[PDB]
Amino acid sequence: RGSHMASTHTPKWELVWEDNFDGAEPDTSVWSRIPRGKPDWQNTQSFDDRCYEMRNGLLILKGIVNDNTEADAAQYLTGGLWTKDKRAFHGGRIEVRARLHGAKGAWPAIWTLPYETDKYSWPMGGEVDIMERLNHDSIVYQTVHSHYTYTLGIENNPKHGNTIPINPEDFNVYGVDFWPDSLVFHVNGKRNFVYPRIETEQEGQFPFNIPQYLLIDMQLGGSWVGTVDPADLPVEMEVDWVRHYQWK
Repeated sequence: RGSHMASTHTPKWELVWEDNFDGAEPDTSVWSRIPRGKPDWQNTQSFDDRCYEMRNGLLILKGIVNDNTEADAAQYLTGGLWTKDKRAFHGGRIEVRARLHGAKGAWPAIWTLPYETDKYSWPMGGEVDIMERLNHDSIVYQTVHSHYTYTLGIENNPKHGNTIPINPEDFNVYGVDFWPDSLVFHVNGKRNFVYPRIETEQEGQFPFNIPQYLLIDMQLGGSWVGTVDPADLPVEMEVDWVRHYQWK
């Protein structure tokens, strides 16, 4: 350009955006607290300050026993942030570094949904689970959901999810790479599994190459994780950073 060339280089992973959770609070131009909703994951989501902490340059999202008598009160309250309406991810590599804590009924998640919420439905628009950790497991699930996996029921051809062990007491790096023909899931730089775009008679098998928003949120209870043991509360997940790369 201006002073030096088509800067011709071997393409590589380039850091295009990061959040190191440096401030007194989540950057309000990127993050919002997740509101209450009906699905098992969104049951507990709360604006309560007791669900959120910045500590030691770490983001802290907590699951706690609720003390609301009100007849329409969640038994448990969880903290979550999302980039909905604030930051879109256009494929590339999304990585989150986080430390988890065992608790019966806890299933903290890191995941993405279509950014364009007035343009895509669930599950036809797709869902990418970068991390789900159940209970006290020393493994995490990485998973995709779509029209194809969920509405048509085709979960195993190709395999829509896989588990991989973690260091459960340590920080681990949860990652997904978006390509035109495939998603590739990583924990600490180890490949978990590939979700391929296949030739198929049906539709909705690979809706993922669309702008994404990122959700990071504590979750308590549901049919998948099983019952909560309040004795294991309060519980936290600690987030060191989010990094977004592009191959260029």
